[PDB]
Amino acid sequence: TRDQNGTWEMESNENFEGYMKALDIDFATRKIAVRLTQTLVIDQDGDNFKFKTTSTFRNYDVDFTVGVEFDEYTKSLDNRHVKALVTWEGDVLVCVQKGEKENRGWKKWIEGDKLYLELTCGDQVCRQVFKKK
Amino acid sequence: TRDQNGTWEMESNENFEGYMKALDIDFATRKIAVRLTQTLVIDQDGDNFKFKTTSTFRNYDVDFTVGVEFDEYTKSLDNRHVKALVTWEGDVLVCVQKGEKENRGWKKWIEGDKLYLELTCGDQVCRQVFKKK
Repeated sequence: TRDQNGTWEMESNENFEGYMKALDIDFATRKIAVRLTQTLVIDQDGDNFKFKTTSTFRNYDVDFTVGVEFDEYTKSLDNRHVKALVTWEGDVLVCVQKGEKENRGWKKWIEGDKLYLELTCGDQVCRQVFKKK
Repeated sequence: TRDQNGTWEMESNENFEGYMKALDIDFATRKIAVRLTQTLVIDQDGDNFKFKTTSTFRNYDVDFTVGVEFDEYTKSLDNRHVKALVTWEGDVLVCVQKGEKENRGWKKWIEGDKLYLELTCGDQVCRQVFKKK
């Protein structure tokens, strides 16, 4: 069958490291790329192809209870150990990540249909906005 | 509202570069991480939270017609210019990527409900298998 239409979800990827190395892809890209999974959407009409490709990485779960301090290794990030405490301030979910970094934590809250997340470390603030699906 | 349940799809991400830099994340990780979009699935029961996070990157489209040579800049990979020719060999879709790299190309075919992709460059072969969704 020459009909390759569909959404295709990568189940295995063998020797992507060697292929990328043969293409002179640099070390630090290869270390990340080998952890990705790819989804391939093929829209084919006769001999006309459109290929659409998204690469995905599942991050480490986080489970916690508000008010119960917990140990967190930030493996998706800087891979440091912190002691996280999540509390409510009104409807704002507030987390302090005690550890090497000063003023490290985050705040999470809903407004309308958007979820706001503010990450802080040192004098830096990163503001993320999410839409509900 | 303290109910943060849902699937949440990142719409914006401001100063992730500075936050990651404050965490001493290395240059080449930061260059990739700033191109990601995150999807956050929150399962919340009272004050028990489970956070599940997937990071996604949309790659460059590829549109072609079998038998019609086309120019391809491999921006998702090594960012080289190749002249790609895609032909059928039976039900196997065969692509030669003429350019600097010797023996560069790929083969794509279906078997059952799986799509097989073999990437080649030099003496290296990378074998990918996809499941239909």
